Formats: sequence, structure tokens, C-alpha cells
Amino acid sequence: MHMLRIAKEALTFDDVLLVPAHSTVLPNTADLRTRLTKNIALNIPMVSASMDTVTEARLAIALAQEGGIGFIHKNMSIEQQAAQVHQVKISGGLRVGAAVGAAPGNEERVKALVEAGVDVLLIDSSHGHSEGVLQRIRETRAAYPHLEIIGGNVATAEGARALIEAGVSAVKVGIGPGSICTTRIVTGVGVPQITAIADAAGVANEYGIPVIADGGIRFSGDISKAIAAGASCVMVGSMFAGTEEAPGEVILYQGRSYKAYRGMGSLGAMSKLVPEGIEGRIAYKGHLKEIIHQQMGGLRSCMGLTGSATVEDLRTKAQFVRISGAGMKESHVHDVQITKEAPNYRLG
Amino acid sequence: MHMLRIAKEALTFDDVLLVPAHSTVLPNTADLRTRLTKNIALNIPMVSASMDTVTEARLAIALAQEGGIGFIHKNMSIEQQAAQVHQVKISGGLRVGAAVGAAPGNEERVKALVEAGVDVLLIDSSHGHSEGVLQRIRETRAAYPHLEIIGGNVATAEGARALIEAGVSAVKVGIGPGSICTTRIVTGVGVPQITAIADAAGVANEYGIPVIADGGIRFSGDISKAIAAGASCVMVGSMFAGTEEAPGEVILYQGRSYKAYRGMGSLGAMSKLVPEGIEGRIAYKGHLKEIIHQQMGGLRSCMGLTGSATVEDLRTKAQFVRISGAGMKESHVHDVQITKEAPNYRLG
Amino acid sequence: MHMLRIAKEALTFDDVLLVPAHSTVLPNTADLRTRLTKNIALNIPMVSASMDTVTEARLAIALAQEGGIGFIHKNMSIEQQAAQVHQVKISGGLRVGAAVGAAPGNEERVKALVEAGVDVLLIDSSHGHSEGVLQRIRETRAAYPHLEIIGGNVATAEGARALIEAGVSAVKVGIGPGSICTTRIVTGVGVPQITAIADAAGVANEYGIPVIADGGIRFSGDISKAIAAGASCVMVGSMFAGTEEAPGEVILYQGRSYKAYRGMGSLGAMSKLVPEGIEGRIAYKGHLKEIIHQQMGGLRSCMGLTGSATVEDLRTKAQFVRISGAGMKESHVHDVQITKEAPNYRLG
Amino acid sequence: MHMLRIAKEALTFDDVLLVPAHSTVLPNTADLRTRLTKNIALNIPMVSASMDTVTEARLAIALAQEGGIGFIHKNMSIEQQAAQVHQVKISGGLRVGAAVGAAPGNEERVKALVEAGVDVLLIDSSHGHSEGVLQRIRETRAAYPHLEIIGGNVATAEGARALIEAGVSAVKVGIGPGSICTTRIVTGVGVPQITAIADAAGVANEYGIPVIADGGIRFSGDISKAIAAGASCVMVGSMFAGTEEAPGEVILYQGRSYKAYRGMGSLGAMSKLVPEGIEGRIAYKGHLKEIIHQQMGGLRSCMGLTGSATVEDLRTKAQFVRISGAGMKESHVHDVQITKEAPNYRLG
Ligand SMILES: COc1c(C)c2c(c(O)c1C/C=C(\C)CCC(=O)O)C(=O)OC2
Ligand SMILES: COc1c(C)c2c(c(O)c1C/C=C(\C)CCC(=O)O)C(=O)OC2
Ligand SMILES: COc1c(C)c2c(c(O)c1C/C=C(\C)CCC(=O)O)C(=O)OC2
Ligand SMILES: COc1c(C)c2c(c(O)c1C/C=C(\C)CCC(=O)O)C(=O)OC2
Ligand SMILES: O=c1[nH]cnc2c1ncn2[C@@H]1O[C@H](COP(=O)(O)O)[C@@H](O)[C@H]1O
Ligand SMILES: O=c1[nH]cnc2c1ncn2[C@@H]1O[C@H](COP(=O)(O)O)[C@@H](O)[C@H]1O
Ligand SMILES: O=c1[nH]cnc2c1ncn2[C@@H]1O[C@H](COP(=O)(O)O)[C@@H](O)[C@H]1O
Ligand SMILES: O=c1[nH]cnc2c1ncn2[C@@H]1O[C@H](COP(=O)(O)O)[C@@H](O)[C@H]1O
Ligand SMILES: [K+]
Ligand SMILES: [K+]
Ligand SMILES: [K+]
Ligand SMILES: [K+]
Repeated sequence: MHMLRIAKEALTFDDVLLVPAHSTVLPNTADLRTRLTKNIALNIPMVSASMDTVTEARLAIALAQEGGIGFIHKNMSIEQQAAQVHQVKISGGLRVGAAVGAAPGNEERVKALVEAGVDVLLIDSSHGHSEGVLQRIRETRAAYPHLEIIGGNVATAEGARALIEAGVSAVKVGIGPGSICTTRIVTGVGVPQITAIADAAGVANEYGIPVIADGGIRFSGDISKAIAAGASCVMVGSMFAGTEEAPGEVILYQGRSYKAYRGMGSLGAMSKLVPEGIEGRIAYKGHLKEIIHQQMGGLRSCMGLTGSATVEDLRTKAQFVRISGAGMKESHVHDVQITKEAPNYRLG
Repeated sequence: MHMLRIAKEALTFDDVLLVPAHSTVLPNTADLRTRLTKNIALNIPMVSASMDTVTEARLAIALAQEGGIGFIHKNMSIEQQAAQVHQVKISGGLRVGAAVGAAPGNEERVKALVEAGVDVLLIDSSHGHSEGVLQRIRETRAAYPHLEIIGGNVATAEGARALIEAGVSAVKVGIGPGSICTTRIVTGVGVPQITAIADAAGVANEYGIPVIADGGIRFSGDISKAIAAGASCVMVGSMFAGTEEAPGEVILYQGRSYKAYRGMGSLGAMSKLVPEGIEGRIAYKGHLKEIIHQQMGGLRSCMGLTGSATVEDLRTKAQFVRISGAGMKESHVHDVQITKEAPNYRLG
Repeated sequence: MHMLRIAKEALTFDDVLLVPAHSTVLPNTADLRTRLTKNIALNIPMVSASMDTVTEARLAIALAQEGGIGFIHKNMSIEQQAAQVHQVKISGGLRVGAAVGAAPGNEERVKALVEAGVDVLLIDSSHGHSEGVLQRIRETRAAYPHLEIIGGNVATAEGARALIEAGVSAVKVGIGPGSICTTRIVTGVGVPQITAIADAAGVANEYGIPVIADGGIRFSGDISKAIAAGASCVMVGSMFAGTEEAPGEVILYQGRSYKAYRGMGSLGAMSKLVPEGIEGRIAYKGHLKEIIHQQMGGLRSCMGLTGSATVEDLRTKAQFVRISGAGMKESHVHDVQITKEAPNYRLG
Repeated sequence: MHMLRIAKEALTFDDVLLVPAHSTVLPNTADLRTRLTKNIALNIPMVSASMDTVTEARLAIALAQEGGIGFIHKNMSIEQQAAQVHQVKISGGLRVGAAVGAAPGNEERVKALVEAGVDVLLIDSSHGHSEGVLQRIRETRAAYPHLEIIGGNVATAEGARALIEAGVSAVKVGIGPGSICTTRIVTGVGVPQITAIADAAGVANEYGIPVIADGGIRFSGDISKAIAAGASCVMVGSMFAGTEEAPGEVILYQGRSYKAYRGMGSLGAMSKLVPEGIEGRIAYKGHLKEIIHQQMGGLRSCMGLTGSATVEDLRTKAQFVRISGAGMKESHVHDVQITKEAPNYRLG
């Protein structure tokens, strides 16, 4: 019978914790280096979302200087987007990426971006397993046989495989886990992100193709978990939004400091439309460099606790335990009133 | 032993998500057409609840114009109910339904409604598996052999089967999931709605009889899930209550705009009574046509994500994953303050 | 290995719902009659807690008049307790019970209560499986071979069995589920109440001995569930506290009307003590008769939905489904603002 | 496949309850005596955290007088720490412990503490399975063959074993359950505490080595559970913070009385640092002696309910049931407004 076609149970970040192990690794000796694509290395496993409230040249420069790579968003003219890529390239040999989406008629944007020296092109869609997206990847790969191309987003083994066979240099994973996302609520479609990363990685591992975990990262411990689940690096929006280097001005509202943060599927980013994201504000965070130091500090401390000398060790060898709701509540601060916010644990 | 007679675990909407798949379907090319009954087609898979704060001729007209069908409520005289059915029929060949409940002595209401040209009669009860309800269905089917009859509500395979054998043209499913319902709390009786739809559909599928999923639909993603669970269309109360076309005037209260919305089992709708619903208010929503566009937009986007070309594909082929509480929390917007409500994600 | 000695998973009320079935039963034709003990019948399956903020003669009279039985509390002199039992007996042949606890030196209280015509003696302890309690039961049974004796509380098969072999006429079940109870938090000891009732009943059924489900009943649906789990009737404190007939005066506080309600293990009821209950206030509820009508209305409607003609049918034949947290949230009223509290669903 | 490397499910305090059993034990006849180490007995199973807002000589004296042992913290000079150990020793032959952490260069602190008469040395780390910690234990054990040494923290069987083989006299268990801890959130690493205690004890039991359960104890029932899980005693911070005897002055804030309580991994305790704890305030609690009486009262009442004559009986024979979220909610006080806080159940 099995009238209800339930393929399996799926987990996200708050369903699991990493198990501590024998370790000779110290936090400050952990090696954070990793891969974005088969041919592009990173010194830290962080990439910035291709969103108009997160990544232009300014943030892409600060991030590349810390060892990551920024993806310049496409909500600007072809000329401005190429100028922004070029600005990153002439700021000290830094690497940069750029998003172009998946619609037809992006050829001229793609050509401008390759000419401006873009290191990696992101063909990104809310549905990477769409035949349109797969065909744009094939055409771009035939047109530019040596361009590094990231394609996404998928949330399944099958999708990771279709992207790899279409020619991607990395698979980006995540359908609906984003802070600003309403896709799962408005469509009913999604896969909890830890299960999505692991399913994608089980395929991509076979071809040596890295998986980028995109969306849903809120605390530095979610980075650790995303990597242990199979990701080679993570993509973040909300963790970098609100930084000084992110686009837009600081807004003061009811004693607090904010920057705008919105989904690229929100009515405002898209300009009757049916949106799959919201328009919001995110607490001002100060300089990207300090945020990065705190988040990588957490990852470093995990690598010490797990005995993971390198990111590959965390990604292929660390183990999880599955926890309940009570388990998650124990993991947070509890039964004490906080008198000073820690820089790596800001709730409100 | 098994002293505790637990038949199985049961799931509702927030326990599951739909898995994305290979798709050539685009949202605006998805085919939304479906069946209400074996012989009555709909252009969209939405029917309105037979409630006195949701459906009279006005809403039934607007909905039929969008491709759905409205069920005129029975809290009015036989004459007014027939006049309302007739008003829908002479508003451009629109289809209309009407509720009559299940008590004896409804014969003359039934005759008036058939004469006024009603397309589908709803014999609706809070307990469709009641022998009284089954006998009213049999008598109505012998009296009107070609009248389309919907019978409900049930929440089990056995109940769906008893309704089919009594002569129904469609089975309506749902015991207790409604927004305004206190049945499960006051009686202890109910079945989580995704499991209820799937159990009913496993039976009804064998006879080609559609299942209508009634109650508990809050976001457009719940529509997708209800169909993937086996429903051919959904019935909604609260999603249409508060629209301009729903009965009753707009109430202004503490800066906000409302319309009355109440269970038909509430003390007010029934006039010592023991109620199984409450009397409430629901946010003013504006015109039904825009609400419908947003909800069908979500369903369309699901069909694109799932590669479901038609509603039948979603209903018989899409797959689910089971999620935890943490999974559901990730699916909503999280860790960002919303500055503008999206029209398809209004919380408060 | 199994270092963690976990005997099994256990459930309470909000973990389960009752499945609707074929029914010829109508709510107002359901038979509510049941057994308190092997030899004492009740017209409704409700008994009142032996608490000093719930049951003296006044409430015990009103309840017996509705078909239940009240247990007079022991926080008064032997003489006052016998006078209260006698007052119920001379108010029209009504049945009455009285609590005496389990400490040595209760012989003279017991003799006074039997002489005042008590129908049923409650030897009640927070730990019915205590050897002291079992020996007081044996001695009382040898002293009064025809006195109906209820012993409790237990939460296991083994405990139910030890009480039966000690000579009880009914087993009372519940360790820690009470509204006003902190036992499980302060000791770490308890069994979720639906599992506790079913385990006890699996034993008691073999001897024809009824089980009384004591504590944790909040809504009328919990009564249905407690019986379907194996109870012959339920004992309630908080549902009857705050009624006009319960002991104590109405307190007005911040616009609302209250009566005191406290655990018998609270510091105030016991007068360095280590309490296992709290002192509180409970909303004023009006007359017991109307409360009873609402709660039995819910039970009646369950019996209609489940096709349970008698309480025995509900107790031995109805089936459950296990639900998630999302299931429970769907069961309550949701996504609507309540404008008028229903008499059987008062939250605040 | 099993791409997601999930070793097993893990539980903490709120996931389980203890099952009541046949008992001849009365609360006030229960024997609370236990072991801290193989060679050091305690009269009650409570030790105080080595934190600068919890334990100096003053609290260590009051606790030892009640039958426990206090661990003097190391955020002071070697001389002050030895003077504090000495003060406890000359306050009536009381036992005392002292923390030294795990970094190299602690030799001279260790020598000063042994000379000042410390009974037990705590070599404590946030990662007891670190090779650095294991080597400091070996060196300290070769240097002081008869010094009782506690090593920690671990959360696994493997870790308990590595500590035992390094020479510890007791294993301290807990990675991340502390009130003031953000390790699990900032690193992603941790094990729910009931599972952590049981896994560690399965190893330590084989060598007769006690396990100390450290962190996450909020109510006296958590003590019972920690012992039944395999601990010989518990270590607490927040339960003793805010007592009169704990370090620091009472702070009055918004009508309420507090003392500072902070993680030893917090930015303030450590003085760019990446912290693993927060700085907070905890309600003023009054004298340690009364707190201890309430907490041991709860444990005593558990031993009565479980028929556990001694702590060893609770630790090796008591059984658990696994509960849901609804189970935990039933265990707390519910559906009543508390008018007087009980001394053993203070929420706010
Ligand atoms: C492309 O950026 C995304 C991504 C990566 C994801 C989602 C999403 O909604 C958007 C915005 C949707 C946009 C800009 C409309 C164009 C399109 O539909 O491709 C999602 O739910 O999971 C992943
Ligand atoms: C009939 O409308 C419903 C339906 C469809 C359902 C329930 C319900 O309470 C009412 C109102 C109950 C009324 C009007 C009283 C008459 C009766 O009892 O039939 C429910 O809980 O699941 C389904
Ligand atoms: C006896 O009334 C109870 C019962 C029935 C239960 C509990 C309880 O705390 C009390 C009050 C405890 C009292 C009055 C102290 C005397 C004693 O201990 O027997 C409980 O937790 O489950 C069941
Ligand atoms: C040592 O005290 C602890 C313990 C016992 C634990 C944790 C922790 O963060 C600290 C403070 C961390 C400090 C003082 C920094 C030095 C170090 O790292 O050892 C934890 O998460 O589980 C157990
Ligand atoms: O409007 C949107 N709806 C849904 N997902 C979006 C939208 N805009 C961007 N995203 C995705 O959300 C991610 C950011 O998630 P975050 O880091 O949790 O804030 C982006 O990298 C995209 O994958
Ligand atoms: O008083 C009531 N109690 C319980 N269910 C009701 C009541 N009135 C109507 N219903 C059901 O609730 C459904 C509406 O649910 P909603 O769409 O979640 O607001 C209706 O279609 C009926 O099935
Ligand atoms: O102080 C107490 N602590 C724990 N349980 C108590 C206490 N006083 C009474 N009880 C139990 O709690 C029951 C009432 O539970 P209630 O109906 O949920 O309010 C009583 O019948 C007793 O079994
Ligand atoms: O900063 C910190 N971060 C994490 N754990 C800490 C920190 N400081 C102390 N601890 C641990 O937390 C325990 C106290 O937990 P508590 O009793 O739940 O308040 C201590 O005994 C240590 O094991
Ligand atoms: K914690
Ligand atoms: K989301
Ligand atoms: K409901
Ligand atoms: K309780």
C-alpha cells in the first residue's frame, strides 16, 4: 500500500551534533583550506551569497582578503556587473565570482563577465534540477570549456548527478533553508539541509566535485555541521548581511542599528508576482573581518574537538549524533540571564 | 499484550515536505485542472467551505469565475438557499454547490436546491462514517440517481469506502483539522490530515472517486501537500474568510481590519449546547481574485519544482520527506526581522 | 551493553488521538454508566480529587447528584471528616468517599469514617507501590472485609498487581501528571499518563478490577483518551477547582475571578519540608453542574464519533493514532483570533 | 551508503523519566553516601564547579560541611589558590579540591596545591580527549602516584577509556550541557548529557572508576537522572551560583536580587578571543545549606519512589522511560497560575 509516498526522514542542523574525538589538533593549528571547485582553492570555507543586500565589489574584496570568495549579484547592468568583477581583480589579484541566473539571453552578460576576468560563474536557480537550467549549463560549458561553473540549487542525489553530467565544476545545495526564504511554505517543497548536503555529496564525492552548502547557516556551529555532512564550503547570506562592507546604509530603528536584507525572490528584489522570499532588516554587524574571525574561530574549535586536522578530515570522517528538541535546548544557553552579548552568540 | 491500541503514527502538513525533481514544467505552464467529482471538472483545485462566514452567492460567483466551486451554506431558509444557488447559475453559466447536512427532514431543502439548478449537493456531517449519514446518502442517491453528491467527513480508509458504497460522487476528508475547530480537543477524536487524505485516497483511487481535502490549509504549500497526499482538490474556510466577497462587514479593531469567521459547530452558528468550534475574527484579505492568484502561484511553483505537469502527476507521483520540528522552523522565515509582509506569507 | 536502562517509550494525552469509526451511536443516546469499583457503579465516569481546594461535602453532594462520587479530603479533624461524610449520606442517599492516606495511626479515622457510612475509602499515597502503603491496605482489608477500598497511586503493571494482591477494590493510576504537581521535576520520577493507565489496566482487566485515571485531565477529550487507554473513570482536581461548590471564596485579581487551588504536597497544604506541589489559583468556573454537562458533552460526542455505545466499548475497543507536535497544534484552534471563549475551551 | 555519519540518537534529562518501583525505602532513611573517586567518599553526591563565580574557600567550606566537596578555581595566583585550599583544610578537617586546567607550565601550581594539602586535583579541559590533556594527566600521575586526580571532560566511551588509561581516579563527563555554555552552538560539537554519562559509565564501571556528571543540572530531578544514568555524583555551577557563599556581591536589578554567573570560557573570565561561554546573572538563592537540603530532598524522594536504598542502587538498577515533548510538559506544573514559588521549583 504505502499510499503516502514518503521517501525517508530528513534532518537539518538543529537535529544533530558532532561527536568529540581523540585529537592532536589545536584550534590555532587547524588547517582551514579547502576547495570551491575542482580547480579553485579557498583559504577558508566561506563564500558570500549572490544577493543585492550582501555582495558587490566591496564585500567581495574584504572576503577574498580573508580567504573566501564573493559572488557579485546580477541586479545591475551588464556593464556595472563587469566593472564590479574588474574592481575585485585589480584589488591585488583577488578571486571573484559572479551570478547570472539561468534564463535565456544571458549570453552577453556571461561574455562581459568572462572578459572582465571572473574566476567562477554561478548559474543559479531556485530549481537546479530544471531542464532549462541543465541546458544553460551545457551550452555555457560548450561555449567556455575552461570556465569554472557552479550550478545549483539542488537538494537530492539525482539533482547533484544531473548537474555534474551537465558540466558543473561544483554543485550548490539548498532548496528553501534560507533565512529570508518562504519557498517551503509557499510551495511545500524542500529538503532539510543536512540531509540535502549529504545526499548531494554522496554523488559528487564520486567525481571529486565539491558541494557548496547554501542557506540556513545561522551560528558558526552550523558551518561545522554543513562540512561534516559533506560540503567543501558554505554559502551565507544573512551571516554577512548587516556588515559594514555589505551593500546599503545603516538604518537606525528603535535604538538598534540595521541594514536591509532581502531574498532575491522578494517582490522588491524582483522589481502580479508571487514571491518566494521576504524583505527584512538584519542587525548591524560591524566589519566583515571580525565576523569572519569569530565564525572561523568556532570552526577551528570544532576541528580541535573532533581531531580534524584539515577540512577534508571533518568532511569525510567526523561523526554525528542525532538529538531531540530537548537536546537542542540544552545546547543553547539556558537557565541564566545573559548580561553581555558574546560576539559569536547574538540572539537579541 | 499491546494494551494501548495504537493503530499507527499519523502525519499532518508540517510533518512533511515535497521533494524537488527533474522538471520540464514551468510555473506558468503548469496545468491546474482537476476533478471535484467524477463528472464535474474544475479549472483550479479549490472549493469554498459551506460556512456562513465564508460562502454565499457573492463568493461562490467570484470563485467559480476563477475556476473553483463554492458551496452555499444552509444557515438560511430553503427559499433563500435556492435563490442563492439560482443567482450563481444566472451569473454566466457558473457551477455552484449547496450544503444540506445529514438530519432527517432535509428532503424539501434538497428538492428546492435541485430545482434551482444546483450542480452538486453536499451532505456534510462532522461524522461521515455515522450510519445516519450513510442512510441519508443512500436515500438521496435513490431519489436523485444523477445528482452529484459529495459526502463527508471521514478520516479513514473504511470511512471512504462506506461513503463510496453508499453512492457518493466524491469523499470529503477531515475530522478536526480546521482553524476554528475544537473537536479534537473536546472529543479526543481526529486524524492528522495528511495521513487522513492518503488513507481515504488509497480506497477512493480504486473506484476513480476524487477526495476533497477539507480543513487545516493555512499556506499555499499546504495545498500542494494535500494534493500530493491524494486529494483532487482542497476545501478551505479560513483562507477565504476575510475576503471582500465573503459574507459580513469589515470590522476595525485596534488598528486592524477583520471579518467574522466562525465554526458551524460554534454556539453562534448553531443559534445547553456543547460546541465543537469557536467564534473568531480573521484578518481582512481584500479581493478573492488576488488571494487565489497568490495561492495558485504557490501551487504552480511547486509543480515546477516537482516536475508535475498536471495535478494528477502531483497527486500520484510526487514524493515526500518526513521532517522534524527543527526542519519546519528552517522552512519558515527565520533569524531576520520582516519589514514588509509578502502577500502570500502574512503572519502578523 | 544497553548501559542506559530505558524500559520503553511512554505517551501521554497530547501524543495520541482517537480514530473515528462506524457508528450507530448518537451523542445523546450514548450510555455513560461505568464502575468505580467492582461493587460501586457510577452514572458518569468522573470522581473528584481528595484535595482541600476541591472536595468537601458541598462539592461531593453536587457531584453525586450528577452521577459521580466525591472523595472528602483529610486535612480536617476526624470528627469534621466524619460529619462531612454523614452530610453527603443524608442529602438523599448519595454515595461518598473519603481519603485517609497511608501513615500508621489512621485506624481511628478509618473507624469514624466507616461508621459515618462512607461508601469507599481511599488509601492514597504519592507512592502506592511503597511497602508501607501495601501493608496498610492489607490491614484495612483484614479489618473491614467488605469495605470498598481504592489504593494508589501507581504507574506500572507491577504496581497495579501489588495493589490488587493487597486487596484493593480499584487501582488509582498516576505518578506526577497533575496540574499542580512538581514530583517529576523535583524527583525525576514519573510515567506519562496514557502509558501508565494502559499498563495498569492490562493487569487489572484480568481481575475485573477498575482503574481510576488520576491527574492531568485538562480538556474533555483527555477524559475520552484516559478511558480508551483502559480507565473505567477519571479523577480530576483542576477541572473542578474554581467551581462554586469547591471549597474557598472567589478572589478577584486583575479583573479576573479565581479560587485557590493547591497540591496536597504543597508547603501550605502540609502545614524543613521539601514540597512536591505548588499553591496556585484557578479561574472561577461557576456551577459544577454546567462544567459537568460540557465535559460529558465532549465524551458523548467522542462516543458518537467512535461508535462506542457504552463506556466499556470505548475502554476496550476504540483505537488510537500516535501524533507529532505538529499534529497536536493542528488539533487546537489555530490561525484565527478567538472573539468569544467557548465554555468547553477556555485557555485565557 | 549512509553518507550521513550518524553514530546513534542521544538523550538528555528532559527526554527521560525514572520508573517508580516496589520500595521499602523512605525518603529520610535513604543513604546518600557515594564516591567522588575510588578513594574519596562523599556523604552527598554533589560537587561544586571550579568557576570564579561559584567556588572559593567560603563555598567549598559550606559544601564540605554538608557532605560534598568544592573545587577551588584557578583564576587567581598560585599563592591565593594554595591559601584558599589551606583555609578549607584548617576549617575542621574538611576535604577540598582544586582545578588547574591542562596547559603546560602548571607544575608549580600543582606543587603548591599538593603542599597546601589539596585532597583532589582537577585537571580540567573543555576537551578531555585532547592528547595534550592525556599527556598532562600521565605526567601528573608519574609525578604524584598517590594524588587523586579527576580528568575531564569527555562525552564518549572512548574518551572515558583514554582518561582511565592515562591514570585518572575519576572521569568527569560533559561537553556543552552547561547553563552558560555556547560550545555546542559555536562549534557544533556535543553529546546530550544522559547519553554521555551512560556511555562513559559503561567503561568506567569496568574499572571501578566513578563518573562525575558535569553541567546541565537545573532541577533536583536532574540529579536523580544523572545518577541513574551511571554517575556517582554530579557537578553543578548554576545551582550553587547566586548562593550567599558563592563569590561576588548581590546585585539589585529591576526589583530582583542577583549574583554574577559566567562561563570560564567567557570573554570576562578569560581576561581576539573566540568565547565558548557567556557572562550573566543568576537569581540570588540565599544560603547554600537550604539549597542543598531542597535538592537532596528531591533525590531522597526519588530513592523512595524507586526503591533505591543507596546511591549504587539508583546508579545501577533504576529504570527509565523515554518521553516526548508532551510528556515533559505534563511533568511541569501546567494549567494553573502559581501564587507562591516553591523553594525547589523557582522558574520566574
Ligand atoms: C536564485 O536564488 C535563489 C536560490 C539559489 C534558491 C531559492 C530562491 O527562492 C532563490 C531566489 C529566486 C529568484 C531570484 C527567482 C529566479 C529563480 O526562480 O531562479 C530557493 O528557494 O532555494 C535556492
Ligand atoms: C458539518 O460541518 C462540520 C464538518 C464538515 C466537520 C467538523 C465539524 O465540527 C463541523 C460542524 C458541526 C456541525 C455544523 C454540527 C452538525 C454536525 O455535527 O454534523 C469536524 O470536526 O470535522 C469535519
Ligand atoms: C496523596 O496525594 C498525592 C498523590 C495521589 C500523588 C502525588 C502527590 O505528590 C500527592 C501529594 C503528596 C502528599 C499529600 C504527601 C503524602 C504522600 O507523600 O503520600 C504524585 O506525585 O502522584 C500521585
Ligand atoms: C574547563 O572548563 C570548561 C569545561 C570543563 C567544559 C567546557 C568549557 O567551555 C570550559 C571552559 C573553557 C575554558 C576555561 C578554556 C580553556 C579550555 O578550553 O579548556 C565545555 O564546553 O564542556 C566542558
Ligand atoms: O527570495 C529568496 N527565497 C528563497 N531563497 C533565497 C531567496 N533569495 C536568496 N535565497 C537563497 O537563500 C540563501 C541565503 O540564505 P541565508 O544564508 O540563510 O540568509 C542564498 O544563498 C540563496 O540560496
Ligand atoms: O465548528 C466547527 N468545528 C469543527 N470543524 C468545523 C466547524 N465548522 C466548520 N468546520 C470544518 O472546518 C473546515 C474549515 O477549516 P479551515 O479551512 O482550516 O478554516 C470546514 O470546511 C469544515 O470541514
Ligand atoms: O502536591 C501534589 N503534588 C503532586 N500531585 C498531587 C499533589 N496534590 C494532589 N496531587 C495529585 O494530582 C491530582 C490532581 O491532578 P489534576 O486534575 O491534573 O489537577 C490529584 O488527584 C492527585 O493525584
Ligand atoms: O564558558 C564555558 N563554556 C562551556 N562550559 C563551561 C564554561 N564554563 C564552565 N563550563 C562547564 O559548565 C559547567 C557548569 O554547568 P551548569 O551547572 O549547567 O551551570 C561547569 O562545571 C563546566 O563543565
Ligand atoms: K549549553
Ligand atoms: K526558510
Ligand atoms: K483544529
Ligand atoms: K505535573
